Amino acid sequence: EARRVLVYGGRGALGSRCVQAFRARNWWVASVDVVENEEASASIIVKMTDSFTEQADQVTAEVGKLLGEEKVDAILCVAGGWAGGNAKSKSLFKNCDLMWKQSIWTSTISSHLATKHLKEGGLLTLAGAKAALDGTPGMIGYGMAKGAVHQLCQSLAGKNSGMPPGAAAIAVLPVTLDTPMNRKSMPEADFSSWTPLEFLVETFHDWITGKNRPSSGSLIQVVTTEGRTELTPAYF
Amino acid sequence: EARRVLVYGGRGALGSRCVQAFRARNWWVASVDVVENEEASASIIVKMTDSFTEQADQVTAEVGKLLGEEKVDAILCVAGGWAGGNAKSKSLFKNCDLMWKQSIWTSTISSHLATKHLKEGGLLTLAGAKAALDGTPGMIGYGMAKGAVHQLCQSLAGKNSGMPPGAAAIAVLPVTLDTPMNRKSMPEADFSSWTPLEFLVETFHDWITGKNRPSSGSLIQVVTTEGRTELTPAYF
Ligand SMILES: NC(=O)c1ccc[n+]([C@@H]2O[C@H](COP(=O)([O-])OP(=O)(O)OC[C@H]3O[C@@H](n4cnc5c(N)ncnc54)[C@H](O)[C@@H]3O)[C@@H](O)[C@H]2O)c1
Ligand SMILES: NC(=O)c1ccc[n+]([C@@H]2O[C@H](COP(=O)([O-])OP(=O)(O)OC[C@H]3O[C@@H](n4cnc5c(N)ncnc54)[C@H](O)[C@@H]3O)[C@@H](O)[C@H]2O)c1
Repeated sequence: EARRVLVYGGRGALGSRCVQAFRARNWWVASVDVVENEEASASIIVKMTDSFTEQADQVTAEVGKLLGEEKVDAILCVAGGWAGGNAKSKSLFKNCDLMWKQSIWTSTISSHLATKHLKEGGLLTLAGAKAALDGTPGMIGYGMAKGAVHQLCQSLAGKNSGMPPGAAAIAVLPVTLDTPMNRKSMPEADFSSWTPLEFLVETFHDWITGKNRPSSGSLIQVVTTEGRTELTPAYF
Repeated sequence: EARRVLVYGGRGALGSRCVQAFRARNWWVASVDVVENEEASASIIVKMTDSFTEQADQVTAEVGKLLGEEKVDAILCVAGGWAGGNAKSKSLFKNCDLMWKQSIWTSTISSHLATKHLKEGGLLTLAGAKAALDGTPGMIGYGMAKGAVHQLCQSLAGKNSGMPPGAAAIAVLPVTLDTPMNRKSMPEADFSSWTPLEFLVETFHDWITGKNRPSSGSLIQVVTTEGRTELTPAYF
């Protein structure tokens, strides 16, 4: 069963496709991002601040007054983006900071809103990266950000983490998504190895409506070889 | 060979024992912390800021003008501390923020100063936690902070990460250290399972002076059962 989904990163490439797709099925969808999703049922704009508790408390408070005593079926934390760099690079502190606001702050706020507003049996999805299961020398801030999302996935499947009875926390782990910005960025890239966003919107639909939902704490790899996308469990 | 060690967290429980101990051997020791270590050969005070690039750039710049074209034998990032909490807790955003400034920001700055100022063959130590190799439900910010240090350890052992030829990046992974603050905190705890700080100061001495140094990217567990401390490799 579904009807109430919260998308954290509602105005990103993947996030707006999810907001379009569940709104198409007439579901109540709220968007959480730094810009309004006028297409969502409700947007929450995240405050641009260097303080994490300020950003955190403003979203937790905005979401609490929007939902009151109403639980949602899913929270999809699709928030993220990318930046490279090895430890010697001059863009290292800039890029690390982007990566952590984008992946660590959003995943952490999403995990607190799920213990408060997820339904029993509800779903929470986190965004990982397959590359971060091994070291990432040329993506230090990215690899670190994403490894912390994988370890957090495990904590939330642990006993007494805050999570509702029956609720699952799954970490999705792509390699590269198909996005217009990626296509003009890696113009010689073999787009056939890029995952369509639509496949993940279908996967998210199924996991929400009970069909083939992974176990809590699962790390799912999303790999597309020659236009076909497989799903492969990974262990922390 | 040793003579120049940089201790990041020079004024913490472990860090000041390291600064005392190598200064005892007449080594040049610099301290990096939020308070001066008048006992160190040189202290750098870290700026209290919510901006990471500001804190980062002020330490990188202070250390660069203190060393000029001089490399150091080791960088010991012992910076850290602890706070608990599951995802539903009201102290969650407070504690996550502490954990990330303390473990993620310091480990990340230390990894950039090592690519710039570590000698070929030099050592870099990072502080992990054994608990963060599995999920940590009642220590969400801690487990995440420490998992990112373990993944960063792996990236730095990867090819072309910035790290000097022959240099190693090892992640030390305790359970509980023996500290006066821990003893009055867990007064019924069996202190016999707590690692003496002195054992790690001896271990750090050996790894710096070539004796039994682990391979780069290694995760070492530090476990003390009944006053005896063993060292056990772990794999990411
Ligand atoms: N090639 C890839 O796109 C690729 C590769 C590996 C992993 N993934 C991961 O999949 C996820 C989605 O991919 P995507 O292409 O849609 O990324 P995206 O950049 O297109 O969408 C991310 C959206 O989330 C928002 N998000 C970032 N900070 C936020 C904040 N502080 N508050 C609220 N929302 C915030 C951003 O503003 C952005 O609109 C990301 O986590 C990404 O890291 C993608
Ligand atoms: N029970 C334990 O003490 C225990 C358990 C598990 C892991 N470890 C880990 O071992 C390491 C050392 O243990 P400890 O007892 O000496 O911790 P500690 O608190 O006694 O010492 C940490 C010092 O590093 C500093 N550090 C934190 N933020 C800093 C910053 N922004 N700039 C510069 N330095 C900063 C702190 O000010 C503090 O003085 C820590 O990383 C800790 O997480 C310890």
